[PDB]
Amino acid sequence: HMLRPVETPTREIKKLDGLWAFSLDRENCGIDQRWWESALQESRAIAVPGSFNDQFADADIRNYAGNVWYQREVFIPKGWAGQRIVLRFDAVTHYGKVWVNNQEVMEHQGGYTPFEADVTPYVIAGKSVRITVCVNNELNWQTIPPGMVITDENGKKKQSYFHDFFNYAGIHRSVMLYTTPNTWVDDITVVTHVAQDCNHASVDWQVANGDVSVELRDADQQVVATGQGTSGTLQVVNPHLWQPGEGYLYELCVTAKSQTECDIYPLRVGIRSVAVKGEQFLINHKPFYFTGFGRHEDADLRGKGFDNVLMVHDHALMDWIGANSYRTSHYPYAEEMLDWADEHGIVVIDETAAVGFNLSLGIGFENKPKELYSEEAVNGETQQAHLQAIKELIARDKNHPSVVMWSIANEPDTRPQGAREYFAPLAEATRKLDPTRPITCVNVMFCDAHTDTISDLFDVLCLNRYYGWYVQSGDLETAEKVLEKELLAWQEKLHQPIIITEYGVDTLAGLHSMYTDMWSEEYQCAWLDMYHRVFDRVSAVVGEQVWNFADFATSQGILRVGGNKKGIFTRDRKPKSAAFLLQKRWTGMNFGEKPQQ
Amino acid sequence: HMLRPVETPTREIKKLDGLWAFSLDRENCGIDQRWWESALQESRAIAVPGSFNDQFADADIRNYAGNVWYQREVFIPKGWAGQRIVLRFDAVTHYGKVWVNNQEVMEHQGGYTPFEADVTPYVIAGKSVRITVCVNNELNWQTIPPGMVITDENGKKKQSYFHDFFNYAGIHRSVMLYTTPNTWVDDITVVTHVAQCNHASVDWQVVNGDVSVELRDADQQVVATGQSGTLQVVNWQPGEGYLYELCVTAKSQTECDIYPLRVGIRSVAVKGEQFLINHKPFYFTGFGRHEDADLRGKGFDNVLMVHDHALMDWIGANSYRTSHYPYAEEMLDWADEHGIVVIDETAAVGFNLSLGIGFKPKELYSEEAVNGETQQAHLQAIKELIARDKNHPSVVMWSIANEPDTRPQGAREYFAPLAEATRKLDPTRPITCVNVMFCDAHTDTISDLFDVLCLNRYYGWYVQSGDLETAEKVLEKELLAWQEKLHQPIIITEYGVDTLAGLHSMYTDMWSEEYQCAWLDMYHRVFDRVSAVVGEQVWNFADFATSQGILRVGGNKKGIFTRDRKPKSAAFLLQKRWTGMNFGEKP
Ligand SMILES: CCCCCC[C@@H]1NC[C@@H](O)[C@H](O)[C@H]1C(=O)O
Ligand SMILES: CCCCCC[C@@H]1NC[C@@H](O)[C@H](O)[C@H]1C(=O)O
Repeated sequence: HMLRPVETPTREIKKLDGLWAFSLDRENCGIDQRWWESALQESRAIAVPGSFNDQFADADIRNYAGNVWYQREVFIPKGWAGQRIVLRFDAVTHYGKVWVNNQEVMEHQGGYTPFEADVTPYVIAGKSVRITVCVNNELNWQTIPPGMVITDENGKKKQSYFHDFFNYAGIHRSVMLYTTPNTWVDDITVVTHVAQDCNHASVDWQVANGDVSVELRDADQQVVATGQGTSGTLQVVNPHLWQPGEGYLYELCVTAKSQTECDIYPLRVGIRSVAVKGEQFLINHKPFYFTGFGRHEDADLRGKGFDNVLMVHDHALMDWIGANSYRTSHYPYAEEMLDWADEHGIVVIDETAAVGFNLSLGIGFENKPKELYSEEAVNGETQQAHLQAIKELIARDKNHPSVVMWSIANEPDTRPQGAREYFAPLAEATRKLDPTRPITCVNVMFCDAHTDTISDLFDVLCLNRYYGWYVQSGDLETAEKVLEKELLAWQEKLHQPIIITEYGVDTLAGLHSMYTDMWSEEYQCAWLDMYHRVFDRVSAVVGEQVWNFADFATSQGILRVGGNKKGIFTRDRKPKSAAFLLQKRWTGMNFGEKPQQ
Repeated sequence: HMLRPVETPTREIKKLDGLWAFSLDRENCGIDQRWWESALQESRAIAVPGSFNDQFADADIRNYAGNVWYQREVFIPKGWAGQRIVLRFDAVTHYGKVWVNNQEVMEHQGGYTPFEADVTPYVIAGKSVRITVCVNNELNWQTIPPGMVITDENGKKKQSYFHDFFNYAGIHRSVMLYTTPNTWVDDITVVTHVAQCNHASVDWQVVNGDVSVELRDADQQVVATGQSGTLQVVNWQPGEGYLYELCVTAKSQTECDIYPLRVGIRSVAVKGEQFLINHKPFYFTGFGRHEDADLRGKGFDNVLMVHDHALMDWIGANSYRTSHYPYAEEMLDWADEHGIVVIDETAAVGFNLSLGIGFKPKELYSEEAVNGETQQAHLQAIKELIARDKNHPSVVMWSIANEPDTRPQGAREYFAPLAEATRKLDPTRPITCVNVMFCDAHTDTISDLFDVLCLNRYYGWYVQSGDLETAEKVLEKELLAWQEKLHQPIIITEYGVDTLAGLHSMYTDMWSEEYQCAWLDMYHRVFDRVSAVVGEQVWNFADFATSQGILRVGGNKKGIFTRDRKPKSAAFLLQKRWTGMNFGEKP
């Protein structure tokens, strides 16, 4: 049971603020020598939140595999003698184990979701405790995402993985201590139903030794509904709906009264209905059309570290270009992202970190498990770890009205028997963990309409298609034919709504061509344009998401010229020519509505 | 009187949690309608700290001149009923006025220094107060740095100024709320002396409480102790940078307050052709810098500081100049705490009307331009810099201004009071004023009111363009001319050439990486031949944003690094020189 921290009977002191002591451990003696005991040797200042790889311009820190130590002292605020205090890590990429002054208090696997522990017994209010963090950036076959650690003859660990983006690690987001009353709200769940768009209710179901009443206050803070019951309610309402263009928010505030002290938790709600009918995706009983991007949490110097200016600027760009939706590509994003999405009515495809369950999308000319689904590779523990990743993503983003669909994985290889054996239970478990949202699994190119094995276990079909790029390279005529043929094949086979969640081409900013050859800005424009002409001719396609909003870092190889260049913007957010192409189509269309051509 | 908040009896909650409501005021009715009354509407989220220009990819926000509105609520923590609580803005670039629920708690002019006010009478602990800030980015002749606003025919403002870097504005740094005990230290002053194995550290810990001071070590084990005033003997170097800690106890019987403040034991002084740190002949190596970065403008960011310091350490720089304004206080904590030599400078740039582009007041020193009010604001800006960076050991010299025009009559009236007054505002640090190329040896009027004079020279770039043999001859002859003409130590605070990353040439044509390399090598060979100059700082460390014009290809491109911090070929050239010399000792 987890909620995002906020105010009044609750209060934060964040240690996000500032520089920590940081150290490597090339021989992994930190645990043996109990480094959490003393203040570190060999410590250098590092900034949190932020990846550790790019911060020191050193290829050895950058390419490190192992454990790293983050440590900082802090003064525990003194008006906190009688309240309950928690230590919350909003993300520690891959694995983290924390000591609060010689006392292990938490441990976590999963680099993208928050994890907290009550630390009341282990701290002296009014004085300073020392926080030590042990961070592991290693991936094996039971981590979400999977990878393999390669140890050379000399014990240097080098991490290989099967996804594009670079394996940035560290404390990527918020680290804070926050206090709730000893009687406190611990979890909230809100569900919205709507009929003729002027007439429904907000079911609730709450959970910590406190009798609870909930007021549903206005944007004007005018109250229009009231309930009581730990097992919640159905507050019935005639309302203004949370819509894609505007995203209205009521405020449902839950009051947890114990007979002495009280706690109250403010939770914003968007009144909207999501469903799939035939080949139509409907938000509030109207067929929506998705436009926008796959994104990444990547940026210069800070890696995957959260940054407010970046969020403000990237939403300004996305707003300008006319995007209405995005997918949290290949891991759960910072919650600040989803909060922004709620206030602005941005439609979001929420996705777990389950990427790389595929051993066919390689560079060439170089020792893998020859069976993807097996005891050596993706096995039962992997499945359990995956289900737990689904449970953490859902427990954190269930109430967000902007999250409109759950993505279980991205681009697994579905051809082997055992893909369906691995995925079907996860598809079912996910539906039972949130029956109010449709479910998806993003589908790779070579698992075509004929060969794919699991897409009928999901509500929406999300395709990643690169005809004319990785195959039929340079050939816009042939690729157009292939793309039309496979889209009609998919619509014939499943009669589900189709979103093209990935389509894009590597483009060097400033490379121009009078031909329309690959890597050129002219080719990025003509290729996106040919895709758009096809989408507009297939009734089932309800959504387009250009593969990347910006250029991002990847591991080194012959396929990646300083990373992935499929961005519409450069890594410093400057637009390639295709940006204006996109802006013309996406602002020239009626909002949320499929282009009539 | 100023110092940075810390936490043992005092406590901060920073409102730097960035997202504030933000709005323009294009018809300038915000003050009239008292927008601080209600929450701003027609408001959009903005990140604090950070400049407001570049955050929104909007050219109308970017080039705006006027007032902008920043607003955020905060819940004042309830364990704060009896202490004194202050609202601290570490910097609001150019002008700021704060309302804490209607009570206009402050004002500040001067965009690079902090300003704080006690807000206890106007705050109820346990609930949220509404914070409204009005920041103005406009410049006149009475501002630091100076500028002129011209209004076109339709009431549209265009802000013109005379310094290179772009006029970024907004809440550039920390906004923190911090609570002290009701008898509290308000200021600290420390001075260190050292002889040629032993010496003393004066203090003056201006507070309502008796004073006791502990000098704890890095072990925080005691080495001297006192009880306003001291002078203590003992029994901080560039490569290493040690720091002791004096802890101040303001002892009262009603309540107690304590302040921890770091100190560096080192001595700086000049004569002959030598600048000596702890009685040792220094050589400055390093950079002119800027607080500039993508999307955030001049906004402070910790990752940027960690990365840029990794870069300067790798390349072999031991020093930098806080070019054209006072930097982040955290900059100087890093420099003290890492032993970086810092030439500290105020925001006195653009006092010159002579090298703009081609294609205005007709005398610079007069009431129309540089007037008496300008004298006041300049003196006050010098004094705010002095009050905030007085205790920092890394500061090794103070820069009163950068690149004024000294040729018009009257420069010496404006300047003499500021040099006398500033020397009188700290005799423990030497003073300089950076002078432009065209005020050469024969022409310059004021180089003798300062302890060291710092030259910005660009021969072979703006003059003798491409002519590197001829430029060599000029640089050598006027360098020797300066050495004979004042026999002061000389630091070269600026030398660099615009270099487009990826432009390469089999000739050595301007704007090319080969040209930057060849030009820097020729300059370096030139200095190796003048006993007098004790400091080299390549002009800019990274490419930075400027206002638009035919001289600036998407900004200034003189950086050794690009704006995304990638090295040009010259970066390695510099590394070879600065790694190949013995530390602090020039060939
Ligand atoms: C032949 C199949 C090619 C799949 C390649 C498409 C990949 N999908 C996942 C994304 O994270 C990658 O960046 C994308 C790519 O490589 O740019
Ligand atoms: C004839 C030109 C005289 C030198 C003027 C050179 C200028 N000095 C001041 C710095 O702020 C500028 O960045 C520098 C430049 O080039 O960008």
